[PDB]
Amino acid sequence: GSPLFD
Repeated sequence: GSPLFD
């Protein structure tokens, strides 16, 4: 979900 992970 975040731009890096999940």
